[PDB]
Amino acid sequence: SGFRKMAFPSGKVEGCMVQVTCGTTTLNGLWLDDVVYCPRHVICTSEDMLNPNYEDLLIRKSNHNFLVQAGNVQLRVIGHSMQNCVLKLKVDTANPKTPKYKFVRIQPGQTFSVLACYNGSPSGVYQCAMRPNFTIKGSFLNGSCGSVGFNIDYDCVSFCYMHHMELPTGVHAGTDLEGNFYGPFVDRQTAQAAGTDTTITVNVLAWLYAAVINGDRWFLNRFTTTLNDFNLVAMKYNYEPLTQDHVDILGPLSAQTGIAVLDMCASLKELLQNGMNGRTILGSALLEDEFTPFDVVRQCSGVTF
Amino acid sequence: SGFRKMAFPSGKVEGCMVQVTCGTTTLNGLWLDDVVYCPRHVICTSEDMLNPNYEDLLIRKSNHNFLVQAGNVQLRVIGHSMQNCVLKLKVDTANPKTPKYKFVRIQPGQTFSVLACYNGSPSGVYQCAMRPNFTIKGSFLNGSCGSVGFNIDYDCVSFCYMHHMELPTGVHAGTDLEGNFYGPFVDRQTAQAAGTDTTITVNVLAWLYAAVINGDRWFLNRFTTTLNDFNLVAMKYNYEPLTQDHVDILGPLSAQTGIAVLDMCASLKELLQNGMNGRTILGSALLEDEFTPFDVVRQCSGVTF
Ligand SMILES: O=C1C[C@@H](C(=O)N(c2ccc(-c3c[nH]c(=O)[nH]c3=O)cc2)c2cccc(Cl)c2)c2ccccc21
Ligand SMILES: O=C1C[C@@H](C(=O)N(c2ccc(-c3c[nH]c(=O)[nH]c3=O)cc2)c2cccc(Cl)c2)c2ccccc21
Ligand code: NA
Ligand code: NA
Ligand code: NA
Ligand code: NA
Repeated sequence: SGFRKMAFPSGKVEGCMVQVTCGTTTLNGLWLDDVVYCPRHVICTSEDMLNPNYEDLLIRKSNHNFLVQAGNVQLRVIGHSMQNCVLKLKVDTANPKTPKYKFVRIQPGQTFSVLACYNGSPSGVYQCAMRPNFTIKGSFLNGSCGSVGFNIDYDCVSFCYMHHMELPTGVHAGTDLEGNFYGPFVDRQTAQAAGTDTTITVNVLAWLYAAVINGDRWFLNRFTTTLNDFNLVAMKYNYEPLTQDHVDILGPLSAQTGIAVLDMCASLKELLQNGMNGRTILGSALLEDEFTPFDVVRQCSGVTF
Repeated sequence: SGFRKMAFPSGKVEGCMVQVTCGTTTLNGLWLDDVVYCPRHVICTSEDMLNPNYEDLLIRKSNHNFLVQAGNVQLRVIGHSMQNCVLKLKVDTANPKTPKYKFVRIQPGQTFSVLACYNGSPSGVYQCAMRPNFTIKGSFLNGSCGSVGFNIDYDCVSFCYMHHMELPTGVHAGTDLEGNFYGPFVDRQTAQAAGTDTTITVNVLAWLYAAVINGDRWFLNRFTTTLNDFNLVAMKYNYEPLTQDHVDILGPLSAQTGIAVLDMCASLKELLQNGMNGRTILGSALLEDEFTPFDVVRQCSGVTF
């Protein structure tokens, strides 16, 4: 029993983290096989960040300008190329600690673990969701750039996120491992609008199911609803509209608890309309949306890597 | 910016986890140097758990009854001894992945990371506090026994917790690495009272400081208080009494924010008495007490391992 925001074990990623420097500040990179991946703004001075011409800035750099260090082991850079907002630095040594891995572009509302690093060294790990508006609410300081987000399935690390930037609003923006931003963002020091965000309905429901499994049952009521009715309420409270695809994804949890999805929706409806009246659920006084249906089953059934 | 419940990177501990079996069920052990540490109830059948005579049960076991496996690598057990509620299994091979490490008995109100494991394999990592009543609110299923709690400072893993038991109330109890329970608990399947618990005042204050650093400032008021006045309120709301030692520990955060400790106490007083009026702090609608003053500085200054 119990329910926590659990991250994946970070070891396999820890063995891939390096430091990359290219004339000024140091950031993190990710060493897989014989390639180091890092944010392209490693080549920028503080002044460059205002309006970088990355192509021009990169042209001034050579292989030998990239200093890459894995712990105290210097790596030798033998090629470099820019791909969207990332640099790929070819090194002469394959990382011996490379895990089985894939690059994945995740969907909004999905979750992942972040290994926050500074100077190529791991500081901490936490679980994040990709917000509907393609920001993440992380914990990042200057120099965390290049830290990655990931999931692990069986032996395989699916990298989905590289950290680039804190927006002026204090939320975080980054790319997939091919250097494509999530969301409308660009890598420069400008004010940039994030979408209006919404609450991830399917995740809140998953977390209500987790609560029931864990014995928190006070919010279960005698009402039901329809997808249409529920979605009126979802609209009013800035929740994502629920679809049959979401209902299908919730099937396992519905089966485990014996509580029909639309019955749980009616519980959620009542919580949205009446609040929690100073009660808690799973140690929270708000409706939590950073756990997927997969996350709940993973944790409530003890799957390992 | 941002503030998350951040765990330590788990890699150094992942390399120490093994599976231990001794006639029935498998649990986890911790392999350091040439010793494997695990819960002593690895020697118990389900029936034994009701009222185990551990000394008698252990006498029936020999070195060769302990099957220890590190991934797919069998270890050979060449001695065993019981120490309080743990077994120490001497193996013929020193773990090559042993980190610099210490065993520590932590204080109530301190925090640590838990590497939840099953069958000697890591499932996930999260941050926990030791409650004032010496329970932890974890996330554990059957077979998680032997999972450990730890802190990392520079290169050194301080093991402070080994998981033993879920109480009938759904909170968790365990030992230090010398096998001494935290709290009044014993390793048998009985109803056992935990103390009345309290909120960790010094941690709530630390987290209020974290909020200010992160820009959440609405709860700062024009009042101050005294330690004596504040402690009347602390009493009423089942908070730990604040001492000058706690004030001293909060000094750095007070200096960083320019907010005197007793001024922050007066903010806390007002929150306790009036609630949050449907607002949030650092994404929480309650007063959070699982971050130490050290935790806040660690995260807000980006210290690595
Ligand atoms: O989460 C983060 C990351 C970081 C952040 O956001 N950006 C950032 C700020 C400064 C530099 C920098 C460049 N060159 C130097 O020689 N010295 C520097 O210091 C690089 C990136 C940044 C700013 C705008 C655009 C982009 Cl793509 C990155 C940062 C700074 C403060 C707090 C949090 C964070
Ligand atoms: O967090 C936990 C750990 C676990 C839990 O609490 N206890 C536990 C339950 C069963 C066994 C067991 C022994 N021998 C077998 O052959 N098969 C078994 O299955 C061992 C320990 C336990 C119970 C009482 C006292 C002690 Cl010291 C340990 C457990 C079970 C269910 C849910 C959570 C947890
Ligand atoms: Na960039
Ligand atoms: Na997020
Ligand atoms: Na035990
Ligand atoms: Na706890």
